[PDB]
Amino acid sequence: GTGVLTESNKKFLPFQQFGRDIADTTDAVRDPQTLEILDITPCSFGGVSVITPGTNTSNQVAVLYQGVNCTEVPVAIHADTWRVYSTGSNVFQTRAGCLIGAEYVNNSYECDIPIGAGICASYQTSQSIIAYTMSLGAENSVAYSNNSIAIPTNFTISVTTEILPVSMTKTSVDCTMYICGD
Amino acid sequence: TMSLGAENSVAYSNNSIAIPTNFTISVTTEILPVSMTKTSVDCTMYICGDSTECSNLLLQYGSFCTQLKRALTGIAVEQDKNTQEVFAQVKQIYKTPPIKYFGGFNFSQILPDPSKPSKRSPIEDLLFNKVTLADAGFIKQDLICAQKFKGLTVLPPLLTDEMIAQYTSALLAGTITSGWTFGAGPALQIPFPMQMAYRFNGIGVTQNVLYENQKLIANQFNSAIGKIQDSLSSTPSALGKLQDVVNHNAQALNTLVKQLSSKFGAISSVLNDIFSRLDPPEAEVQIDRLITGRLQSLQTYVTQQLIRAAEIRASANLAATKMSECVLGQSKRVDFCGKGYHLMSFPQSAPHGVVFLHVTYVPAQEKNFTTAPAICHDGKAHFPREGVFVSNGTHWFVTQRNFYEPQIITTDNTFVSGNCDVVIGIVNNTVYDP
Amino acid sequence: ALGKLQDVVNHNAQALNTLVKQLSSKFGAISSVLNDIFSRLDPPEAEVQIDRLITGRLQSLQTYVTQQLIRAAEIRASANLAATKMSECVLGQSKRVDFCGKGYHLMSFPQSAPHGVVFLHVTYVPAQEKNFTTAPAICHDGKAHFPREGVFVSNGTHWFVTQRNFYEPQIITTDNTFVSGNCDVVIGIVNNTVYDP
Ligand SMILES: *[C@@H]1O[C@H](CO)[C@@H](O)[C@H](O)[C@H]1NC(C)=O
Ligand SMILES: *[C@@H]1O[C@H](CO)[C@@H](O)[C@H](O)[C@H]1NC(C)=O
Ligand SMILES: *[C@@H]1O[C@H](CO)[C@@H](O)[C@H](O)[C@H]1NC(C)=O
Ligand SMILES: *[C@@H]1O[C@H](CO)[C@@H](O)[C@H](O)[C@H]1NC(C)=O
Ligand SMILES: *[C@@H]1O[C@H](CO)[C@@H](O)[C@H](O)[C@H]1NC(C)=O
Ligand SMILES: *[C@@H]1O[C@H](CO)[C@@H](O)[C@H](O)[C@H]1NC(C)=O
Ligand SMILES: *[C@@H]1O[C@H](CO)[C@@H](O)[C@H](O)[C@H]1NC(C)=O
Ligand SMILES: *[C@@H]1O[C@H](CO)[C@@H](O)[C@H](O)[C@H]1NC(C)=O
Ligand SMILES: *[C@@H]1O[C@H](CO)[C@@H](O)[C@H](O)[C@H]1NC(C)=O
Ligand SMILES: *[C@@H]1O[C@H](CO)[C@@H](O)[C@H](O)[C@H]1NC(C)=O
Ligand SMILES: *[C@@H]1O[C@H](CO)[C@@H](O)[C@H](O)[C@H]1NC(C)=O
Ligand SMILES: *[C@@H]1O[C@H](CO)[C@@H](O)[C@H](O)[C@H]1NC(C)=O
Ligand SMILES: *[C@@H]1O[C@H](CO)[C@@H](O)[C@H](O)[C@H]1NC(C)=O
Repeated sequence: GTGVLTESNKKFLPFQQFGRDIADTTDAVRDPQTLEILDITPCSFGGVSVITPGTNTSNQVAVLYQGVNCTEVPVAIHADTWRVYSTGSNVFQTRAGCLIGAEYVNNSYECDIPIGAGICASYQTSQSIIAYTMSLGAENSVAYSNNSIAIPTNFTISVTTEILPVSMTKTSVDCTMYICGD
Repeated sequence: TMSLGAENSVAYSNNSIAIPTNFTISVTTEILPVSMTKTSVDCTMYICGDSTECSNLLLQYGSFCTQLKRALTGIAVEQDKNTQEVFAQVKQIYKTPPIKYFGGFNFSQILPDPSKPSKRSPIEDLLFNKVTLADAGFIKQDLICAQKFKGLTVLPPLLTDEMIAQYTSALLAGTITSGWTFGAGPALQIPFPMQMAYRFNGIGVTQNVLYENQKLIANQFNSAIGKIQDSLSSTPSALGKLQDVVNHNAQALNTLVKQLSSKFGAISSVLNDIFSRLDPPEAEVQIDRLITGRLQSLQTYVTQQLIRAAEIRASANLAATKMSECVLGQSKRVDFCGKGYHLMSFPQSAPHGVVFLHVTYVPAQEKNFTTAPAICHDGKAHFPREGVFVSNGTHWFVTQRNFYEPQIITTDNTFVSGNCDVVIGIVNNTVYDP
Repeated sequence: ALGKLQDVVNHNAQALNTLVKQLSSKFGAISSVLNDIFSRLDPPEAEVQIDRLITGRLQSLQTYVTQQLIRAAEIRASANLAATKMSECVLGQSKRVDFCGKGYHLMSFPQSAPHGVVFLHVTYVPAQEKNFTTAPAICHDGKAHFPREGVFVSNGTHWFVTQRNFYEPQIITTDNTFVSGNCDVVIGIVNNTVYDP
C-alpha cells in the first residue's frame, strides 16, 4: 500500500492480522516482528480552494483548506515553494477550514465571495482581501402598540423587470460519424 | 379490501340551506424540504488512490472529471440559492416588541427563547431534536471517516442555523406587529385584534364576529398551538419527509464508497496487487477496465444526484411560494395554505427544510333553514345585497353566508330589480322601510 | 442584469464543446484515430482496440444526452412558469403577493428576449406613513358602530374613518358605519358622535 505508518490505539484478537474499514480497505496491519497493532491511514489531504478578486482588479489571493485544524497544513508542507500560505501570517480558522492570506475583520458587510458557515470574504482597503461575517440586513424595530395604526398618505408607482428563460437550443447529433469518423 | 372513507349522504332539497352557527380555529402543519447536503468528490484519489501511474493513465480519459466537479458545484450553489430564496425575503430584521400582549393571543411557543443558548423557539428546538442529521462538514480531527478518506466530502451550508432562525424570527415579528404590509413595502404597525378582524373580513365574515368572540378565538388559538407541539412531539413519523433526504444522501454515499470494492472482472480490486503480481502489458488493460467501471459508478452517482437536486429545487420553489402567498399575505386559493379558510401562517425553521403553521377557520355547528332566492314586496323582486334569505318560520330574515346572524330585511341590505313573476321560487314577504 | 439567459447559452455551448474535445481521448487504445488503428493491426487485434473507442464514444454520447434531458426538464419548468405569469399577470391583475413583483400589482408588459421573455411589473408602493390613534368601534347611543370599509382614526381630537391604504379622512356618518350590538362587549370601544345625514 501507501500511507503514513502510524501508532495505533485499537486492539485486535490474539490471531487477527488485518483491519478493514467499510469499503474493505486495509485499516490496520499486525506488525511482523512484534505482536503490535499498526494502523494504515492515508496521509492527510483535502481540497485546496482559492479566493480571488478579478485579475482585472488584483492578483493577490487567499487560499481556503477544507477540513483541517490549520495546525496540520504547516505539518504537511511542500518541503515534506509557495510557503507564505502554509505558514501563519494571517491565519483564520473557521468551520470550513482556515483561509490564509485574508484578514479577519470584526465588522460585518453584505456578502461578496461565499466561504461557508456564515463567513464570506471581500477585497477592500493599503489594499488587502478581508474576511468577515455576513450581515442579514439593516436592523429594524417597528413600534407596536395596541391603539396605534400607521396609514400611508402618498404612493410611488414602481416598475421592475423579471428575466425568465423559455426555450433552449435544438441540437441534433449524427451517431455514426461522431462515434465512427468516416 | 381498502375502505375509502365514511360513506355519507347530504340531504339535498331545493328550498333548504345549512348555515353554520359557530366556528373553530384550526392550526394545521405542513413540512417541506428546502435543501440537501452539498457533497463534493475528487476522481484522482477515489479511483487511483496512491498510484501515480494510475493517475497518469487516468489523464487519458481526462475531460470526464471536469463534468463531475462542474455538476457537483452547480448542485451546491443551487442549494445555497434555494435557501436564499426561501428565507431571505425580508428587507430589514424586525424585532418583537419588549412587552408581549397581542390582545390575548399567546405566541410564546413560536417566538424565540432568550433562555436557550441558541435563540430558537420551543417548536424549532423540538424539530431539531426530532430529526437526526449526520455530520454537516464538521472539522475532522464513524462512517464519515470512511467516506472522507476516499475524496468524498460534504461542504457546510453557507447559512448557519442560527441566522436562519434570525430570518424566521424577523418574519414572525413582521407578520405579528405589522401584518401583511411589510411584504408589500414598508412595515405599518397595527393592533393584532384589528389585523385578525381584517383577516376575518377577507374570508367573508364580518369583523363584528371577532370583536365579540375575541376571547373564544384567543383560547382556541392557544389550545391549538399547544396541541400542535404535543402532536408533532409524540408522533415520531410526523416529519419523515425531511429524514428521507438525509437517508437518501447518506445511503447513496455509502453505496458509492463501498462500490470501490468490486473488481469489475479484474484480477484484484487493489491496484498495487495488479502491478506487483501481474505483467504490465495487460496490467494496463486490467486497470483501464477498473477505471472505466469506477468512472461509470461516479457518473451514475451524479446522475441520481442531479435528478434529486431537480426534485429538491421544485420543492424549494413550492416552499418559497408558500412563504410568499401564505405567510406574507392571505390567500384565497383553497387548500393551498391548509384545510379550511386561511387566516395566517407562521414559518419555523428545521434542518434542511421549513415547516409552516397554517391557521385556518372551520365552521362547526350547522342548522337547517328554509331559503328563497328573492322576495316580492310590492310587485318587485328583492334580492339580498350580501347574504341569504333564510327563515326559521314565517320570520324570513337575511344573514351573512358564513355565520348565522339573522337581521330584519330592510331596504338597506336589499336591492330591487324586476317584477315578482320572472324568478322561479320568489316568496311573498314584507320589506321594512327605515 | 440578464445573465440568466447567458447562463443557458454558455451551458449549452460548454456541454456541446466537451463532446468535440472528447474525441481526443484514447480511452485505453493505442491512439484515438481510427485509420491508424486499422492500418497498423491484424483484423483480430484491431477489433479489440476499436471496441475500446466505440464503447468509449458511445458512453460519452449517453452522458451528454442524459444531461440534455435534465436541462430540458429544467427549461420546461421555467417555460411553464412564464406561461402562468403571462396569463394571470399580462392578461389579468393578480392578487397573489410577490408573484408579479413586490408591491400591489397593477399591470405587466412582456418583452421578447433571445431564448426567453422579460416582464415589466407595474406595482404600487405606499410611501409616507403617519402614526394615528385607532379604535375598533364607536359607541354612540349604547350601540357599537363598526366601519363599513376602512379604519377608525383620530388626529388627536376628532375621529375619522379612512381607507386602509391611503389617508383619506371622512366624517363618521351612518352611511359608512354599520351597527352591531351594544357597547359593553367589545374591548377598546370609544365614545363619539356618529352623524345622521
Ligand atoms: C524478531 O527478533 C526480535 C529480536 O529479539 C524478537 O523480539 C521478535 O520476536 C522477532 N520476531 C518474531 C516474529 O519472532
Ligand atoms: C483542533 O480543533 C479544535 C476544535 O475542533 C480546537 O479546539 C483545537 O484547539 C484544535 N487543535 C488541537 C491541537 O486540538
Ligand atoms: C394596551 O396594553 C397595555 C398593557 O398591555 C394596557 O395597559 C392597555 O390598557 C392596552 N390598551 C388598550 C387595551 O386599549
Ligand atoms: C407625493 O409624493 C410625490 C413624490 O413622488 C410628491 O411630488 C407629491 O407632492 C406628494 N404629495 C403629497 C400630498 O405629499
Ligand atoms: C361555540 O363553540 C364554543 C366551543 O368552541 C362554545 O364554547 C360556545 O358556547 C359555542 N357557541 C354557540 C352559540 O354554540
Ligand atoms: C403563554 O403560553 C405559555 C405556554 O407555552 C405559558 O407558559 C404562558 O404563561 C402564557 N402566557 C400568559 C400571559 O399566560
Ligand atoms: C337537516 O335535516 C336533515 C334530515 O333530517 C339532516 O340529515 C341534516 O343533518 C339537517 N341539517 C344539518 C344540520 O345538516
Ligand atoms: C324565529 O326567530 C324569530 C327571531 O328570533 C322569532 O321571532 C320567531 O319566534 C322564531 N320562530 C317562531 C317560533 O315563530
Ligand atoms: C323542488 O323540486 C320538486 C321536485 O320536482 C318540485 O316539485 C318543486 O316545485 C321544487 N321547488 C321549487 C321551489 O321549485
Ligand atoms: C303574493 O301576493 C300576490 C298578491 O298579494 C298574489 O297574487 C300571489 O299569488 C302571492 N304569491 C304567493 C307565493 O303567496
Ligand atoms: C410612530 O411612533 C414611533 C414611536 O413613537 C416612532 O418611532 C415612529 O417614527 C412614528 N412614526 C412616524 C411616521 O412618525
Ligand atoms: C384634527 O382635525 C380637525 C378637522 O376637523 C381640526 O379641526 C383639528 O385642528 C385637527 N387637530 C390636530 C391636532 O391636527
Ligand atoms: C362612554 O360613555 C359612557 C356614557 O354612559 C360612559 O359610561 C363610558 O365610561 C364611556 N367610555 C369611556 C371609555 O370613556
